[PDB]
Amino acid sequence: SHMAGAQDFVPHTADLAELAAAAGECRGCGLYRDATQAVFGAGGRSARIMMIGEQPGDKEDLAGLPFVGPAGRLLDRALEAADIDRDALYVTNAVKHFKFTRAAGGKRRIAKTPSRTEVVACRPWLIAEMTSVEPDVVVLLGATAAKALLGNDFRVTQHRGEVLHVDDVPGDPALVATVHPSSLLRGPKEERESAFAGLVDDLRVAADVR
Ligand SMILES: O=c1cc[nH]c(=O)[nH]1
Ligand code: SF4
Repeated sequence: SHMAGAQDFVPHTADLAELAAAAGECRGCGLYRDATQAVFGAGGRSARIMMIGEQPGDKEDLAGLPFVGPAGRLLDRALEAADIDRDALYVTNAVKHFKFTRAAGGKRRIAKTPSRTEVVACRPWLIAEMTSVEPDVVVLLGATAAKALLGNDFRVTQHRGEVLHVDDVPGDPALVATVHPSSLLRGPKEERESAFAGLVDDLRVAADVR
């Protein structure tokens, strides 16, 4: 069967503060139990560009805000190269509770890919955030966020660098699917620098869309 997920837990408000506090009470999937807190979005409803990642990392889970670690610094590098003010954005994630595993002698917490069940469970919060902010443009950072709004069969590589519209997205924002900043953290340097430049292209396009 198709799950209710977080729908039981989303209060009937468009206020981003009330939603974030309510999200700390969510039991829409299993991820609230081990995590410290919900990591809701950052920014205000006046934003015209919304950005969506995959899930919190270790430091996100401690801070309670998205993109505060290494991936967030690289994101800030990309936004600066695209002439975008981070505080003019609404930045969030498809999944709001840190999914992780502990380990014998490892890093304290190691992030684990959310399952599609968890992504669909958490999606009502994303819908609430888009209803709250009414973005004109939505940047989808990486495969998980893209599939969160475009469906489980969406392939980012098939649509890189296109401005899309979908039928189920509230307010009918333009959509730009692109690379996740964490992807620029490892790999061959050449590929990483060209990918960073491509991210910058997708951001400049997004900041230009009307
Ligand atoms: O906030 C964050 C941090 C790491 N990876 C994501 O997708 N979002
Ligand atoms: S992850 Fe999303 S759905 Fe699962 S419990 Fe936390 S908020 Fe609710």
